[PDB]
Amino acid sequence: DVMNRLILAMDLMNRDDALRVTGEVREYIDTVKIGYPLVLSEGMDIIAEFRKRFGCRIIADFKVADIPETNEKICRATFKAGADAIIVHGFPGADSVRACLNVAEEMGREVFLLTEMSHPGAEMFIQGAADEIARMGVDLGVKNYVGPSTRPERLSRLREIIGQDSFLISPGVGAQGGDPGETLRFADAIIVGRSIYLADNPAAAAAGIIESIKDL
Amino acid sequence: RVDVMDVMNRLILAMDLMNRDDALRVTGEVREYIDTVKIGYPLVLSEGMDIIAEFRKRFGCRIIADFKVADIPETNEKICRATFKAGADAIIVHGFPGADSVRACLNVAEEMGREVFLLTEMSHPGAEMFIQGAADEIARMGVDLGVKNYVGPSTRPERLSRLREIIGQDSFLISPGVGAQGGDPGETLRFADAIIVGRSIYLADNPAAAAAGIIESIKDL
Ligand SMILES: O=C1CCN([C@@H]2O[C@H](COP(=O)(O)O)[C@@H](O)[C@H]2O)C(=O)N1
Ligand SMILES: O=C1CCN([C@@H]2O[C@H](COP(=O)(O)O)[C@@H](O)[C@H]2O)C(=O)N1
Repeated sequence: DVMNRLILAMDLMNRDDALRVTGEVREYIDTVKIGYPLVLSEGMDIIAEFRKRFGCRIIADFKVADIPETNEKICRATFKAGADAIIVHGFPGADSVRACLNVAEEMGREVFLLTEMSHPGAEMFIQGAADEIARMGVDLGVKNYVGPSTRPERLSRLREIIGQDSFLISPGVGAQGGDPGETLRFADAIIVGRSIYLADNPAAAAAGIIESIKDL
Repeated sequence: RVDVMDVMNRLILAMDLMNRDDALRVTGEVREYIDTVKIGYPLVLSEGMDIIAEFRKRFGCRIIADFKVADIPETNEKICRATFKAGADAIIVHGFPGADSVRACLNVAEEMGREVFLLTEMSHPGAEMFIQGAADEIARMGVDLGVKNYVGPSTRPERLSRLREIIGQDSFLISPGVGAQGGDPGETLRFADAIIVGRSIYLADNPAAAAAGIIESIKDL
């Protein structure tokens, strides 16, 4: 359940800068996506400090993409550190995804499957496998997916493959060129980074996104 | 080649033990046999990125951060910069996300005077689903991008042979999957400049013995 269907992609690599901008929009968002830029620079503990400070949900955007054995250790360390869910790459195959799924089940946490990416290079290899990956996710029982806001038509095919009962979130809104509303037509929530945290006033920017989405 | 950074004994230790003391102890025990250590997320996420500078100072070993960077260009650059800032000598990047994603890593590597290793084909079974079908092209893309260091699968020597003929004799190839995953040090080293070995060594009763034994079976070839 994402407040305002808006998730913040906190990719500032500065703890102060990060905590500060995440406080300037906490009233608008209650779900934060934390990735390696911040975790590698400030440590895995930044996750508990984010929870303690903002009492927000944490999605670790780690794009796990290793062999099953290692994917298990990465997920375990990520959940131990307190992440509510972790985003996993599907291109490595079914056994690699099933590894994070097992650890998510064992620790009562969630796995989000990244099927298609939002950037241009994504066309070379990812795009053509996107559907088979989303399908693999269905066979595996994955209920949470991540799809490209930059390609509304693709984001739409993804939603018809995963079904209406699946939770779908989508990055690539704003900076990369995606439109909130058009994205929210198929996705449950949008992920927005630079458009908020690189803004003179993140509080406003965020608000502005919600104001053009209340009409939804 | 010779215009590349070699690895002592063609053996790279994959240190994936998840706690500082055991990692430091096991690595110290085999330090005599290797001079390149591959540190991944299992260790870094449990003990912090400072662990990279500590291994580097303590052992005088070169560090390869096996982070498999696989994000968009903008984020890949921040990940590589943080990794190099942490002191790593190289970083392993996935190729499946495309050329623009690899170039972002390469820009920061050459900017900071570090290396990038491109992961073309993976070594687990699931790697046959979508990565194997794109591997030759990912390798071709890396050669075109200027990539000189690659990572290929020990578990599939015929596939590793194809990689080597795609990247040529001057490129540097390292390969995982030897031991716990079933790969043999011999066949692999016919194509790869060096093997990456984790569990066969760090979970052995006696790590030093395990490492010396491998280096021996390699010695004759
Ligand atoms: O397909 C993907 C992979 C995940 N992401 C992640 O979503 C976030 C987007 O931030 P921006 O809104 O500034 O583009 C960023 O953390 C990025 O790494 C993608 O943008 N696209
Ligand atoms: O294709 C790949 C990706 C990198 N790796 C990495 O190589 C290391 C192998 O350790 P083992 O030797 O115990 O299998 C481990 O850290 C693993 O994550 C692969 O094994 N295969």
